[PDB]
Amino acid sequence: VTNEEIKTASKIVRRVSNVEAFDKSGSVFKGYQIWTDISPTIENDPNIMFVKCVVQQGSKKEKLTVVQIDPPGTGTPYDIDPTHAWNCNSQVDPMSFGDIGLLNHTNIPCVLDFLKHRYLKNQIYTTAVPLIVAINPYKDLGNTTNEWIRRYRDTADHTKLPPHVFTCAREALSNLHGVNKSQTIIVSGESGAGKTEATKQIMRYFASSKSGNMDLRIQTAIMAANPVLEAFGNAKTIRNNNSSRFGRFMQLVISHEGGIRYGSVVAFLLEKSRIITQDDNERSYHIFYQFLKGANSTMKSKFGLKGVTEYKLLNPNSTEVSGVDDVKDFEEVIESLKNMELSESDIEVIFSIVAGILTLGNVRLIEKQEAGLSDAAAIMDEDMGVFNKACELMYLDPELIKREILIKVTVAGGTKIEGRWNKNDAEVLKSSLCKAMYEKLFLWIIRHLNSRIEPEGGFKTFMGMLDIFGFEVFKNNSLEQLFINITNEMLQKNFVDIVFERESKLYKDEGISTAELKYTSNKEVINVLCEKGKSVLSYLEDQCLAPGGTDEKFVSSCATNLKENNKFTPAKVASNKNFIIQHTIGPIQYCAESFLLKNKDVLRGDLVEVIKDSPNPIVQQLFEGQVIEKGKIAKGSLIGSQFLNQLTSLMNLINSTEPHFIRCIKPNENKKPLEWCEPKILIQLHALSILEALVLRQLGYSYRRTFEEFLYQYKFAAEDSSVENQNKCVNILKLSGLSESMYKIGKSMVFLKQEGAKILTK
Repeated sequence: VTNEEIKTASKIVRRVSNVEAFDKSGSVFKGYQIWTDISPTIENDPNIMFVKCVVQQGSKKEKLTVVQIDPPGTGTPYDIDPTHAWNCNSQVDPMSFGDIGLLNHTNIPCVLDFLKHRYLKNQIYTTAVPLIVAINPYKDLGNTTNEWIRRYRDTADHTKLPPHVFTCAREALSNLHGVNKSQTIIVSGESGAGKTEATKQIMRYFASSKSGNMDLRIQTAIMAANPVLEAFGNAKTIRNNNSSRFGRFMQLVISHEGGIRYGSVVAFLLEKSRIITQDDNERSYHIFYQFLKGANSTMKSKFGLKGVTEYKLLNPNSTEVSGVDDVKDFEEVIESLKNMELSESDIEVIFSIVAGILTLGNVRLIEKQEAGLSDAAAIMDEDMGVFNKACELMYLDPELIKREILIKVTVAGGTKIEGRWNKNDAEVLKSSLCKAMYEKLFLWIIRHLNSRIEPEGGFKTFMGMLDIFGFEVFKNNSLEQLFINITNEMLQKNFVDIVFERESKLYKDEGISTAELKYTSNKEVINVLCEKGKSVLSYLEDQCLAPGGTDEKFVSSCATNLKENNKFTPAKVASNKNFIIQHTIGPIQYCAESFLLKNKDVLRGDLVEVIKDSPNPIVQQLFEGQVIEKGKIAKGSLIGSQFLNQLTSLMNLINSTEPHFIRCIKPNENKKPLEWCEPKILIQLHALSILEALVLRQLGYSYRRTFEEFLYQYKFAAEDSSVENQNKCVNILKLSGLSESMYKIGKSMVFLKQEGAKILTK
C-alpha cells in the first residue's frame, strides 16, 4: 500500500445518513453498532480504513462513547464525533443474499464489509444492479466447471441461482433470443483483477450446448483463439503473470440451446513498446518465450534459434515465470493454430516471421565515415550475416530493407535529394520494423481467424463482448491511459443510459412522472477529449502534423483553447508538460511527455512497400490496405486518429445493444488468496462506478411495495379490490402527514422516496 493510495482512498470516504443510536427515551439502544474512521488499529494498519464499535450505555448524543469490538480492541472506551460514525448492518448474514442494494445501509464501510465477509468465505460474486462485482480469489474455487455451467444454463428459476459471471451470460442470452435485440457483456477492471478469466469462462458457458446437434468447426476455431491471442497479446508484468496488453472486442452468434455458430474478433491498442524493451521483473509477449523454449531441434536449426537469454529484445534476467510452463503452452498454441485452419506451412511462416523479428533485434548498428559525413549509420560487418538471416526469415529483400534503414531520401521539389540516417535515427527505423511486423502478424492471425469464423451477410443480432481496462489512475498517466480513460467515458454514458432507461420504463408502466428522475450526462468531458477541432485529441493531431511540433506546444494549445471548459485543468506542478481532465470519477492528471513520439509511432513510407513486395502471400497481406504516403505524416498514420475512428466504430455497435457489466476487483497486490487491502479495494469500488450504481438505484421513489404489501406492513384484494387497496394507501399517506413530494401512487404499487419510507417506520 502506497501513501498515494491512502491519500486517494481518504478522498473517496464520505458520510451521508445519520446514526440513530438513541431510543425515544434518549438512552443508547442495547449493543448498538457503528463503523468508525478513528482507531489506533487503523493508524497502525495501512490495509484497515474502518473499525466496528459498540456505542456504550449512557453515551452523550453530541460525542459518542464507543468500544471497538472488531478488529479486537483493548476494551477501553473512547469518544468520537458522530460525524466519524457510519451506520452498521448488525444482524445481517452477507452469505444469505447476493445484492448489496438489499442492505438497509449501503455506506462505504458497510459495502466494504459485505463484500469482505463474502470474499473471505470464497463468495467472490455480488450484485449491485445492474453490475456483477467479481473479486480475484487468486485460486481455483471450482465454481466455473462444466457442472456449474449446466447448473446455470438448465435451471428453470434464475432467482434461485447466486450471483456469478454466468448470471450475465444467462441474462444476456435470454434477452437476445427473447426479444431479438443484440446484447453486450463489458468486462472491465485493473490489471490482475481477473478480466481474462471472466471472459474465458463466459465464452465456455456460451460454447456449452444442450443438444450437440450443430456443426462445431467455427466454435473450435473461436475457442482455440484464446491460447493464440494470449501468446501474442499478453505478457508477464509485475502486477500480472498473464496481463492482456490489448483491448478485445468480439461479436458472437450463439444458439438458444448454446453453442457458438459465428464470431468476429477485434484487437485494439496493442503495447508495441514491449516488443523492443521490458522493465525489470517483466517479460515481452509469451510467444517469444514459448517458441524459444518449446520449438523442436528441427525448427531451432531451420530458423537458427538461440536461447531465451541470447536476444537483445527479450529481458535475460526475467525469462522464467514461476508456475508457467512455456513449452506446454507452446504445444497448446500450435494445436490452436491448427484448429484455426492454418496449414503446417502457414504455421512455419508465422514462426519464421517471429524468429526474423528476434534476429533483426540482434543486428547491431554503428556510425561510419561515409558520403562526406562522420555520422552515417551502417550495419556492423559481423552482423551482416545476422541481418540477411532476419530478412530471409521475414521473406524480405535485405538490399531494400538495408537502403530504407540507412539511406534518407528528401523528395522536395520533385527532385530526389539522397542523404544518410544517423545511428540513432536508423535504430528507430530498425525498431519500428520489428514492432510493425509483430503487430501486423498478430493482426493478420486475427484477420485469418475472422475469414473462417465470420457470418456471410455480417451480423444482425449478435452477442458483444468487450474486455478493456477500467479507469487508469497512476502517478504518471501517459497516452495509453488517455485512450483507456476516453474509452471508459464512452461506456459510462452506456451505463448511465441503461440504468435510466430501465427505471424510466418502470415509472411509465406504473404511470409515475419521470420528471424527478434526473441524472447528468458526461457530454462535456467526452467533448473536451474527442470533439472535432475543439478537443485534446484534435490539438494532439494538430501538433503531430505541425513540422515544429512539441509536447509543450500541444499542452499550451490545450490550455489556451480549452480554457472555456471546466473539464480541462492545467497542472499546478510542471504546468508546461502536465494537464488534468475532470473525468466523471474525478480529476485524472496526465503527463504529456512523449505524446508526439507515441502518437507518431507507425511504420510508414517505402519500408511498407518493401514488405508488400515480398514473394510470400502472408507477408504481402500484413500491410495490405495502407495509405502509402511516404512523404510525410498523414492522419492515416497517427495512433490517436486511428483509435478515435476504431472507437467510434466500436461505440456505434455497443450503443445499438443492451449492456451487461462485469466489474473486476484485485483485493491485494501480492497475488495472494484471502488478503484484503481496504484502500486498494475502495479506489476500485469508486473507479468501477460500483458506489454510483448504489447512489442511482436509491434515487427518487426507490422504495416500492405493492398496494397489498403496503397494507400488510400496516397489518390490514389486488384482483378483487385494487382501487380499494389503492385508496386505502392514499388515505394512510395523508393520515401519516407525509409531504406530497415523498410519495406517488401507481397502477399497482406505492412509490416512496428513501427518506419518506423511513419517516413511515418511525
